Amino acid sequence: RRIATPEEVRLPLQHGWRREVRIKKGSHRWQGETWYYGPCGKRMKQFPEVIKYLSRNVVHSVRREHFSFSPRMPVGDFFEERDTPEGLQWVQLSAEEIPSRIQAITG
Amino acid sequence: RRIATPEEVRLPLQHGWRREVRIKKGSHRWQGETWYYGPCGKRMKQFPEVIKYLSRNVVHSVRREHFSFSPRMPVGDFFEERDTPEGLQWVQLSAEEIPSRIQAITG
DNA sequence: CGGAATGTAGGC
DNA sequence: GCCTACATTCCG
Repeated sequence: RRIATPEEVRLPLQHGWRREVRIKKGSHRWQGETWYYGPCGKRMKQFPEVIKYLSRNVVHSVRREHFSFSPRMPVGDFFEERDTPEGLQWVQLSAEEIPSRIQAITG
Repeated sequence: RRIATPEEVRLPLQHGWRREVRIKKGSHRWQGETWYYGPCGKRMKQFPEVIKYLSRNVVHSVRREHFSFSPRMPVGDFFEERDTPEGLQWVQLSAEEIPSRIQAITG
């Protein structure tokens, strides 16, 4: 439909949801995946899982239009898998780091 | 072998971990449980899972004494299970509601 | 205790 | 439908 705005994507975060973007190297390139945690703690990685979640709980403030799985949407916490001699290692990115990482997964 | 400070239990939150306290109606009474998320997104509910995770991952600033499974330690995000005629909703507590939930599960 | 066996859920 | 990855159970 219409692309969701930062503000709409921040809405479920005021009603007990968490949003994360997680970046790592695959086949050719670096890619991002978006995770959501529902207020009960359930991890969801696919849009239709959120649709199934929303229809199983009471329809209030939070609707499908507030959800984006786009790793380019700078809302929530960002993390990246860095390969090192000590092993694969996840680090949370600073606000200042996020823009370079979104540029690197656009396309 | 000695009590961990709030400052120390907040430290892994500055290194890509998350702590949550979740308060549900149990068998008899209201009880809380503590979850940690490792920087990789792994959910851990028991202290021996954390020690096992620390032993198989790069040993940076975060060490075993920075961790508490106490639902009466006000560090991280708090959620409670609120049952109504509309159904079981989980809701995130404000900073202002937290001290009264902790009192209610002290005891 | 640290790993293997088995169960489960969601991904493809 | 099976497969992969995670959660839980089981073992000496």
